[PDB]
Amino acid sequence: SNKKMINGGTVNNWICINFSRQVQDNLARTFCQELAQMCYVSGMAFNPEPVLPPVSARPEQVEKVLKTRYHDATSKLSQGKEIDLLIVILPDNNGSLYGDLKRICETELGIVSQCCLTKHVFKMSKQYMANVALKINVKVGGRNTVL
Ligand SMILES: Nc1ncnc2c1ncn2[C@@H]1O[C@H](COP(=O)(O)O)[C@@H](O)[C@H]1O
Repeated sequence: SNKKMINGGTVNNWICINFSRQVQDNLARTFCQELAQMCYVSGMAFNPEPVLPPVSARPEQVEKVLKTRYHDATSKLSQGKEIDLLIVILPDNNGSLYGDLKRICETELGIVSQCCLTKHVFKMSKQYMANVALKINVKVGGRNTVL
């Protein structure tokens, strides 16, 4: 048996930020749509549409992009509702970007984040998507089986 979801969590509001210059807006959109679909059919409640469309940014502006997009997306929500997930597309080799991203999301924004490498965005295999869905589920409070 492969791992599966026991309890699916809920992602009603999410956004995507892209840091890869190899990824156009539409590919970020398509990738997120496939991931959202996998999360759903695996047992999550998962909004097929993001709060805002994907934005592309330079790694050098990680702090400003995250804080700005967080603000803009949150302000679009019904009062008191919050962003459940940030999906980040990252270059395969990204140096300090991953750690900067995680520090900002964990300790300043308080937002769950899921990083996805460019190599997987181009491939977009079902097995990858299923694995990432499992990771997202745990992060938002769901529960998965053990092997
Ligand atoms: N510096 C890094 N440390 C760990 N994982 C990384 C790093 N840069 C990119 N990744 C990718 O981050 C993915 C998981 O992201 P996340 O669950 O949000 O921690 C893995 O598939 C890694 O290949």
